[PDB]
Amino acid sequence: PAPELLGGPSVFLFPPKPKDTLMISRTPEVTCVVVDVSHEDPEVKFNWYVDGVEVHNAKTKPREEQWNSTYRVVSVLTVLHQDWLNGKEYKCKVSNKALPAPIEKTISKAKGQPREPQVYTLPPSRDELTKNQVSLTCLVKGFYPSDIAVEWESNGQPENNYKTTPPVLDSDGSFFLYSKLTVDKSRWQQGNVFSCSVMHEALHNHYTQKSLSLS
Amino acid sequence: ELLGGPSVFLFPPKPKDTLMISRTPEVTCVVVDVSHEDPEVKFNWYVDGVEVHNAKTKPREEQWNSTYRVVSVLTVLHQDWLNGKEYKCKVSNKALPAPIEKTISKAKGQPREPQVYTLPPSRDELTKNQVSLTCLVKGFYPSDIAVEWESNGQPENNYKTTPPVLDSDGSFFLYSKLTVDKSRWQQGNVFSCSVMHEALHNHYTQKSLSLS
Ligand SMILES: *[C@@H]1O[C@H](CO)[C@@H](O[C@@H]2O[C@H](CO)[C@@H](O[C@@H]3O[C@H](CO[C@H]4O[C@H](CO)[C@@H](O)[C@H](O)[C@@H]4O[C@@H]4O[C@H](CO)[C@@H](O[C@@H]5O[C@H](CO)[C@H](O)[C@H](O)[C@H]5O)[C@H](O)[C@H]4NC(C)=O)[C@@H](O)[C@H](O[C@H]4O[C@H](CO)[C@@H](O)[C@H](O)[C@@H]4O[C@@H]4O[C@H](CO)[C@@H](O)[C@H](O)[C@H]4NC(C)=O)[C@@H]3O)[C@H](O)[C@H]2NC(C)=O)[C@H](O)[C@H]1NC(C)=O
Ligand SMILES: *[C@@H]1O[C@H](CO)[C@@H](O[C@@H]2O[C@H](CO)[C@@H](O[C@@H]3O[C@H](CO[C@H]4O[C@H](CO)[C@@H](O)[C@H](O)[C@@H]4O[C@@H]4O[C@H](CO)[C@@H](O)[C@H](O)[C@H]4NC(C)=O)[C@@H](O)[C@H](O[C@H]4O[C@H](CO)[C@@H](O)[C@H](O)[C@@H]4O[C@@H]4O[C@H](CO)[C@@H](O)[C@H](O)[C@H]4NC(C)=O)[C@@H]3O)[C@H](O)[C@H]2NC(C)=O)[C@H](O)[C@H]1NC(C)=O
Ligand SMILES: [Cl-]
Repeated sequence: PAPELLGGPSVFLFPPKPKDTLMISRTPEVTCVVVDVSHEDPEVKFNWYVDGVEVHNAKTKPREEQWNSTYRVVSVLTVLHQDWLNGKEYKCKVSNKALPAPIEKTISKAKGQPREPQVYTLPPSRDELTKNQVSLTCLVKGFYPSDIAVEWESNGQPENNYKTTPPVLDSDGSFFLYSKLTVDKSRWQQGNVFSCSVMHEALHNHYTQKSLSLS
Repeated sequence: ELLGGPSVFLFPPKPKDTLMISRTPEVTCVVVDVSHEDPEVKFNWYVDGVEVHNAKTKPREEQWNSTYRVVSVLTVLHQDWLNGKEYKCKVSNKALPAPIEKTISKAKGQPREPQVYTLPPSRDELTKNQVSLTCLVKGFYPSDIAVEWESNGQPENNYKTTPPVLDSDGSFFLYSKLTVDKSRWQQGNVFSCSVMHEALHNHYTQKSLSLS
């Protein structure tokens, strides 16, 4: 059955994916999400502002039934790459009948001097070579803001069998992370060059790439 | 949902404490939003269902927001927690229509032995004043672990360890990074990544790393 929701809906406002802001070929988005919307008063009205000035290009998604008999209602505003990076503030305003006033939320990029990531690749431990799979390692560090993207490639083709860590606040107020790519030991032993690819605003052309292979 | 009354939060012990026998692990039961009007709080502590006493409860402390906070701390037997015994805090108070019960215990699932490998700095980094010594730990379960860096029997200062990340096989890995001055590296001192996990012989293993 439906819960009581005495407080009405609530808003959450997410930023663009870091890759999207950085590659001009891609489409960056802010995403305003309203939850705890009732069946009785399910209309949500959205107003979007950039640095105070209103914009109308938002896309209006259909509402979605959740497991608790409330609606999840989203508006999505595409944005320009330079604006976000320049730190324009993106304000979502939400108006629903079950509230006494509109709820406003804002999101900009983190403030603070951006810092270039230093990218280092590290081969497998001597002790891991007994295993059938090995761990190739990419360390990204001394970067700010935390917004970053990392993938792997070999010989022109993407390698997808990796996991990257969340960024970690280092002790000089920069961030670091480790990505780890698991590959078959043969592909390593054959002499194939794998590559860490890192994307971040402080990097030249938002892109750098370190390679790594048997020696 | 329970609306209008004190609230209860139950905390597990530090992993490092559950593992080493020299240390004393504790389950901590915090009660907040206790009024001055009804400030008396009764703690009942159950193990697997068996009521237990010997929990050391501290006197209530006045909070900035003018509520009271109260804490009861159960000491736990290292073995008990690992064998996975359930721990229960029952909080009674007049303001509460019915008393509040919380339970916690070690995460369920088959324990799995971490592997630990140490990675010297990348050649590229040998340019810098400081450098990164990297300890990769993976294949472990549950996610509760403890990782430290050492040299000459003493803990190293400037290191940071990522949170556990869930690998594709249902195990976790992390990475721990130690920073040092290059000189210490090249004069070829020795550094040690220590790891404490439930599923290692003596809940401990360490691996060294030195210039070569
Ligand atoms: C008046 O003022 C009061 C104080 O200012 C204020 O009290 C606060 O009320 C908050 C709620 O209203 C309460 O918020 C909870 O916070 C939980 C996390 O608390 C820890 O982390 C905080 C920092 O982030 C610390 O400040 C806290 O003190 C606490 O820190 C931990 O403390 C323990 C014990 O002290 C300690 O463990 C012990 O360590 C020692 C070492 O000395 C020993 O080794 C012992 O062995 C060991 O036990 C920890 O080290 C320490 N951790 C630190 C410092 O990091 C948070 O978990 C709660 O969130 C959950 O529940 C809410 C429901 O409210 C959910 O909305 C939320 O999503 C979380 O939900 C849970 O998630 C689980 C995991 O995902 C999930 O499995 C569960 O299903 C789910 N539900 C649960 C568990 O029910 C919550 O936010 C805050 O702690 C209170 N502050 C204090 C100091 O108690 C009060 O509100 C004010 N009142 C008014 C009216 O204004
Ligand atoms: C009924 O049913 C509903 C369906 O489940 C349920 O909805 C859920 O409601 C909760 C709130 O109760 C809401 O939780 C919030 O989640 C935020 C993160 O959401 C992410 O990640 C989760 C999983 O991690 C996803 O499921 C979400 O969908 C969302 O995914 C992102 O979505 C966007 C848009 O699609 C994508 O672009 C992203 O890629 C995608 N991410 C991922 C990983 O997939 C979380 O941030 C919120 O926490 C903050 O507010 C809390 C308030 O409850 C604070 O306690 C908490 O501290 C956080 O505070 C913030 O802290 C920041 C950093 O520390 C600060 O910078 C901020 O200033 C500060 N902000 C605030 C507001 O405090 C929050 O936990 C779920 O998102 C939501 N489910 C969905 C699907 O949206 C209803 O609640 C149910 N209700 C009832 C009554 O039963
Ligand atoms: Cl905790």
